[PDB]
Amino acid sequence: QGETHEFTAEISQLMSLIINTVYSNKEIFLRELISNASDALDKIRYQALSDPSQLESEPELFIRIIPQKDQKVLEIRDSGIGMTKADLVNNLGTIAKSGTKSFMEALSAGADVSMIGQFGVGFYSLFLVADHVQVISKHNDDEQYVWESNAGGKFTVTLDETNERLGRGTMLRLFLKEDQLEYLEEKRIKEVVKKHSEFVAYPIQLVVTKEVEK
Repeated sequence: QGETHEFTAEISQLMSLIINTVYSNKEIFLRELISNASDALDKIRYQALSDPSQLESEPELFIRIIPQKDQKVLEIRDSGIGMTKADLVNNLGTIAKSGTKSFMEALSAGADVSMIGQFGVGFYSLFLVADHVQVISKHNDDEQYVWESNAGGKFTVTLDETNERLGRGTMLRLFLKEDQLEYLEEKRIKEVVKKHSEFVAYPIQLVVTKEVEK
């Protein structure tokens, strides 16, 4: 049962600018997505200070980076607060009109793309390196859902009957552009994390797949 919705026009505008830009420091996407993961983790930690049972759906607080080399997919998972079905539609497809408009005006004046997070729309920096995204999310109030976008004017939201259970939190699945496959490599990911994400209150875990040889 796929629900199709329309992006706020300005968000569609910004996605087109980002997916097409030749900006040369694309690695900042990972900084922005780790920062958003950290924010989501802050929110569940805040709720858990009042009500520790909110953590029972996934007791550990983490950010986890999972390259899927054969799929040409980079996954970025957190155990933050998650998004309900109603959220995903709102947080990603509709709200942040203000930040997107302000950021585009800043771009026209000369702003560096790397300041995208100062406008609150750093999520959309993922289109620097990906041409398609799935956002899998699980909030304590709700079932697990998948939100999906190709940087065009529409997105879908579907009950998640095909991905691993998250317990609680959000996983972005970035379908990388053909010239951006360096962000599947352990050494490259580590470099970017260490350079840009030193001040993060949660462990940043890197999942690496190695052949056992003798």
